Amino acid sequence: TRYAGKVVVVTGGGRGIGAGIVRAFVNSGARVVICDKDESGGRALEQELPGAVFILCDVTQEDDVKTLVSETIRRFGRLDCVVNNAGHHPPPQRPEETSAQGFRQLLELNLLGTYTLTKLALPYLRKSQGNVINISSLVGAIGQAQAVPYVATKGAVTAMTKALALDESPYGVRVNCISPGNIWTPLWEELAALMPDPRASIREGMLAQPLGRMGQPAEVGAAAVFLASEANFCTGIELLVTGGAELGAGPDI
Amino acid sequence: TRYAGKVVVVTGGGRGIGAGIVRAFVNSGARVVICDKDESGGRALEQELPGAVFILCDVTQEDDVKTLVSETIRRFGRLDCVVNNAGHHPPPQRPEETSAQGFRQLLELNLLGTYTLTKLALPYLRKSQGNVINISSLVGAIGQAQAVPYVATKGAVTAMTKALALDESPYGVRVNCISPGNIWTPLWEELAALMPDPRASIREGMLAQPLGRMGQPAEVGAAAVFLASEANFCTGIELLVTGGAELGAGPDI
Amino acid sequence: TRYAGKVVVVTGGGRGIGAGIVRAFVNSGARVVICDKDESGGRALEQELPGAVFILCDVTQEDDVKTLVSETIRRFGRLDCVVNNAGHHPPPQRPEETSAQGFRQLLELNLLGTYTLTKLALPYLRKSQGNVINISSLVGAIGQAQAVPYVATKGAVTAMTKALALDESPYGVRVNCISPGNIWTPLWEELAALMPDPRASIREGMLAQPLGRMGQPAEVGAAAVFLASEANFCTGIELLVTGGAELGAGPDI
Amino acid sequence: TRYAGKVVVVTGGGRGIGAGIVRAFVNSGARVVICDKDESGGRALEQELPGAVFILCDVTQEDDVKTLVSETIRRFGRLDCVVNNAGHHPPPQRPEETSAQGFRQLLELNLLGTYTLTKLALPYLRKSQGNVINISSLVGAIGQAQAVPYVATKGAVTAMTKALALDESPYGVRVNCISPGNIWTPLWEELAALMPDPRASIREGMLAQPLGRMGQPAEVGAAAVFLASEANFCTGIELLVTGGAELGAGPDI
Ligand SMILES: NC(=O)c1ccc[n+]([C@@H]2O[C@H](COP(=O)([O-])OP(=O)(O)OC[C@H]3O[C@@H](n4cnc5c(N)ncnc54)[C@H](O)[C@@H]3O)[C@@H](O)[C@H]2O)c1
Ligand SMILES: NC(=O)c1ccc[n+]([C@@H]2O[C@H](COP(=O)([O-])OP(=O)(O)OC[C@H]3O[C@@H](n4cnc5c(N)ncnc54)[C@H](O)[C@@H]3O)[C@@H](O)[C@H]2O)c1
Ligand SMILES: NC(=O)c1ccc[n+]([C@@H]2O[C@H](COP(=O)([O-])OP(=O)(O)OC[C@H]3O[C@@H](n4cnc5c(N)ncnc54)[C@H](O)[C@@H]3O)[C@@H](O)[C@H]2O)c1
Ligand SMILES: NC(=O)c1ccc[n+]([C@@H]2O[C@H](COP(=O)([O-])OP(=O)(O)OC[C@H]3O[C@@H](n4cnc5c(N)ncnc54)[C@H](O)[C@@H]3O)[C@@H](O)[C@H]2O)c1
Ligand SMILES: O=C(c1ccc(F)c(O)c1)c1cccc(-c2ccc(O)c(O)c2)n1
Ligand SMILES: O=C(c1ccc(F)c(O)c1)c1cccc(-c2ccc(O)c(O)c2)n1
Ligand SMILES: O=C(c1ccc(F)c(O)c1)c1cccc(-c2ccc(O)c(O)c2)n1
Ligand SMILES: O=C(c1ccc(F)c(O)c1)c1cccc(-c2ccc(O)c(O)c2)n1
Ligand SMILES: OC[C@H]1O[C@@H](O)[C@H](O)[C@@H](O)[C@@H]1O
Ligand SMILES: OC[C@H]1O[C@@H](O)[C@H](O)[C@@H](O)[C@@H]1O
Ligand SMILES: OC[C@H]1O[C@@H](O)[C@H](O)[C@@H](O)[C@@H]1O
Ligand SMILES: OC[C@H]1O[C@@H](O)[C@H](O)[C@@H](O)[C@@H]1O
Ligand code: NA
Ligand code: NA
Ligand code: NA
Ligand code: NA
Repeated sequence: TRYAGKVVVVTGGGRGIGAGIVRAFVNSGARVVICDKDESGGRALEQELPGAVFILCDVTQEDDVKTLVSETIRRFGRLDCVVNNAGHHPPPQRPEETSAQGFRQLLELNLLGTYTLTKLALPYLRKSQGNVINISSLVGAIGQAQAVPYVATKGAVTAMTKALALDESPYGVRVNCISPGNIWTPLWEELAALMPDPRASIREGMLAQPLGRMGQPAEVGAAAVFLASEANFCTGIELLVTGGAELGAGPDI
Repeated sequence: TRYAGKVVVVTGGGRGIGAGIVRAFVNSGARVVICDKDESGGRALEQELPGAVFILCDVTQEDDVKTLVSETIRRFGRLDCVVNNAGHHPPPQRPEETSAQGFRQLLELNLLGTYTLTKLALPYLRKSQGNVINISSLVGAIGQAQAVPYVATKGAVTAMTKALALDESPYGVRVNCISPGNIWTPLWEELAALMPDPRASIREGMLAQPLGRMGQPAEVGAAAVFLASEANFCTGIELLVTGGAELGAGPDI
Repeated sequence: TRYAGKVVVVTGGGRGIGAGIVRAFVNSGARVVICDKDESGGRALEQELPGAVFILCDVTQEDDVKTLVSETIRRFGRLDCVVNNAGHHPPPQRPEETSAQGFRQLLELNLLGTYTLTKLALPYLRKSQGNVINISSLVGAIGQAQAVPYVATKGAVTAMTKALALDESPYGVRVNCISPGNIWTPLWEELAALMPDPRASIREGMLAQPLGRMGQPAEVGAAAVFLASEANFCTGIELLVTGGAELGAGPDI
Repeated sequence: TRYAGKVVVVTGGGRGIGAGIVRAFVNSGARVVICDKDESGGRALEQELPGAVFILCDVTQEDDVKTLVSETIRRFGRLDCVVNNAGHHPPPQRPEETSAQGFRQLLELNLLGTYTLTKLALPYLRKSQGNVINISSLVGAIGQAQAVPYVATKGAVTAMTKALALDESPYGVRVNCISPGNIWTPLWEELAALMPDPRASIREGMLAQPLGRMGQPAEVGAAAVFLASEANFCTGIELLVTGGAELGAGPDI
């Protein structure tokens, strides 16, 4: 009942972290709108969870997002929280192998899709004194190898979170982000499968955290529910869900 | 029921943030041991709250702390979480008005008291896969005027949190901190009363946050319960509960 | 003579911070290529400074940048340092007054222009064990009011700096950034002139720093020369040139 | 000539980073007072370097420090910069192997010695519009294994730097710190020699940096000269000289 009576939109909610966030909000008593560009996972989740429904929506298509918001309001009569989780990590790429056009396309998804839904949702969030949760990444803060475009997009999301927190503070709308580290999701599994040694890349991913394992979608979900339902004096924070990866370490010429 | 069956020690739990933390843990289903050097607030809280008991203990006195731990185990049979909240902010002091001996004394409370309880509690926390929550401060990260010793002690607590998180990660014990900004507590009220213009110092404290108010003990308490009960992939984090104070801003010769 | 015999490209070098950086490198003994989209300032600077020459180049036009690099190599035979300074701050804009297309255009300049020159320069920087200096902003780290797109672009630049530092470390090329705070430049003067009270906006800008004044282009320039010529164990750093603005601060319901 | 006519005190200047800082300041045209508790290195350095002299002084002994300052003024007539470099890293120690009394003693050196010299020097630094440079550590920010007391002391130094920067900004005295990562010094060599596999511990230390080597005292020295002589808009910064160690990384149950 921590978030009973509230209405939440989760983008990219059909699998992975997004689905974990959907589940956590349903378990907290909220009604959830699952947005995803793919039907498969989200439609099954809508059948599985009373309290969750699925709306097909590509966050890079402004008219899809306009309809996402208007359908949420039409069906449920309020909007309390948007979780901007949709995003992608390309395969590892050397800097000289990247392109400006590929960088633009990744910005469209990871940055501008978050921007667009937030903009369209804010009038309703102001009415409900709701909140925005962006899913950024630890690597925006510390960097990552073979990922210049991805890292740049997440540095942008974290910074944008802080700017919007300032702008929306007078209107009572909090804006926060979660920066996960390695979370075991279908994206992680897919990228590992491309590696020459998949099992070795997964073991290395597990051992990059002092806790010795990767995180779970449910753990990101719990952080999101905390930010939405109980963090009333938190705005513009970056909540790290990383297992300690940023900590510690891992002749002079 | 989020922390049902668990046993929590809160130092400086008799008033202010500590009492808010006590209340939040009792509301989560835990049994709480209130430690304080003063009897007045903590004894009343023990009468008020089923599930909370009071133990007189000055965290700067190693034998008091040894007894705190041994009595917790004797009475409740386990220990799951220590919240190191006891601490003090001296009145504003110009750097030249400070002394090495005053700095040592503040270190004893704000830093070494946290160190001592954590050390004595860790064997029991390892058995329960429990966790440590230190109450640091935003000003350890960003500085504060007229507070060199206090700021130094909180920079130490935040850093110590990260070091111990690394050391205890193989044993399954998470170590995190909360960095509050301005929280309205009896300490805040006491320090304001010393100012030449108390009401103006309070209004200025409220307006230092984009959210336009100070925080509440209950809000720090909710963050603590999250860290203890649901943040299983978080270790060595600094969770900001500051209302946005670190954000934003507030001819060349 | 700290950077004698070296060749440096400074984008947006015709006025403001960029011109200060140009001057600092010429004073260190380097030859400098001033890149700017406008002729006026850069052409005068080329006449003023022996050791500096001007090349017209819009960093958002890939073919301009290709020619910038090839002409630098043709005329001077090596490339040791690129300073990605070209960028813009739009007038203050409420979030609901921004557009996705305006955000894309600002990304093109502030982010992708930096990306494009760096990419085209890196083969030559590897040959010379040279280095990249990106001019980001403090507000990427702490946020700024009425500047969602700008803040996002600078969060991206800072993060990209760290990612590329990782990727180029095996090749001996350091990648760092400078995050200035308020620096008195023609852009600052132009934006202030649009405010209803220009003198009050300037005074407020001066007082946002503990040092009580805005910074100078020459001070950013000195930081750049340090990063290029003497910071041989620094890569992926964010060097703050802000006058202390990020420090300090400036009933519970 | 970057710091010609200026007078600098370097604590722990007899070997290691401190000696590198001494050399860098002498090469910049300054007169340097080498403070150390041991005679051997500092006395030889005084004979080696015109412009440097040695004063025996244990920074934990207030009367030694009072004499250090008064002798500097008596002999050279001004004081422009104090570099608080004296400090120690104990051998790796598990948290349960530490003691409160050992922690107090390390605080005395690493924290209170810095505090004491700064306090005694500030009246003279105000007259000269001089500056303070504290040598902290990267591990204050990110943690380190088997080093709870050391990490805490350096978190304190970094935070204290920011607090004092705020307090001294109205008086025109800048206060900054340098956070080195692994620098090859006699302390590093001594600690490695205690390890079961010294050569393997050194190789591991080298590889903890993306740059693939440890840093040199001269590189910390160059950063110090920059902070003293050319960073006139920098106060309260933490200048990282770490080779990139804080960057990057190095199934869900
Ligand atoms: N997995 C990790 O380790 C990790 C770590 C840090 C941050 N993140 C971030 O978490 C988020 C989720 O990552 P994940 O690992 O769960 O990925 P995932 O690929 O497993 O799931 C992403 C989901 O988003 C959907 N999606 C993608 N593009 C979309 C679009 N245009 N419109 C709508 N939906 C779209 C996908 O269809 C999918 O269901 C991303 O923002 C990612 O950058 C992930
Ligand atoms: N109030 C704020 O704005 C604020 C902001 C950031 C951090 N903090 C931190 O939060 C903590 C609590 O602050 P508060 O404002 O609630 O203070 P408070 O003075 O209102 O309450 C502190 C409590 O700790 C107890 N205590 C003090 N010394 C003790 C000792 N030696 N042993 C045991 N108990 C002892 C006191 O008796 C009191 O009940 C402190 O660590 C403080 O540094 C406070
Ligand atoms: N002034 C500040 O307070 C401040 C603070 C932090 C960061 N910055 C950053 O410093 C940089 C310089 O800012 P400034 O205040 O000197 O600005 P400015 O407007 O005074 O100077 C910018 C220069 O860049 C040139 N430029 C713009 N677009 C270009 C393009 N497409 N190609 C080539 N040149 C182009 C302009 O013609 C001009 O000469 C920017 O990246 C800005 O974001 C400025
Ligand atoms: N070496 C590294 O990798 C490293 C990394 C980060 C930070 N640091 C910091 O840099 C500083 C220097 O470290 P180092 O590796 O050069 O050490 P070092 O042991 O090689 O040299 C330290 C010097 O300080 C002197 N000293 C020690 N205690 C003193 C006292 N009480 N009074 C006066 N002088 C005293 C010693 O006699 C010695 O000459 C320390 O503050 C250390 O914490 C070192
Ligand atoms: O999506 C991934 C990811 C991993 C960590 C993150 F913090 C994040 O935001 C995203 C992921 C999954 C599997 C492998 C990789 C990866 C592996 C090697 C790389 O060089 C790389 O850039 C990414 N990234
Ligand atoms: O205890 C206080 C406090 C305030 C903010 C904090 F983040 C914190 O950790 C502690 C407090 C309460 C009331 C006034 C003050 C205060 C006012 C002016 C000062 O110059 C100062 O250093 C502290 N501090
Ligand atoms: O270009 C500016 C700037 C200012 C500070 C920065 F750190 C930065 O990167 C850029 C600037 C200059 C003059 C006024 C402003 C400004 C004033 C009010 C605002 O609301 C705003 O977003 C920006 N910015
Ligand atoms: O003094 C050392 C040091 C190393 C890195 C630092 F950033 C620092 O401030 C100090 C040092 C030198 C040699 C070995 C070690 C060391 C090795 C293993 C450890 O577990 C440990 O805590 C320290 N530290
Ligand atoms: O595919 C990797 C993992 O993805 C997660 O989102 C699912 O919850 C897990 O069942 C699965 O093992
Ligand atoms: O004294 C200031 C405040 O302290 C808090 O700890 C109490 O919960 C409030 O009732 C009180 O107003
Ligand atoms: O226009 C503001 C300032 O811009 C700087 O770049 C110039 O160096 C100054 O002469 C001028 O006052
Ligand atoms: O002992 C390790 C290193 O210490 C440094 O301070 C010296 O400059 C080097 O000559 C020596 O190799
Ligand atoms: Na459903
Ligand atoms: Na009770
Ligand atoms: Na010229
Ligand atoms: Na000499």
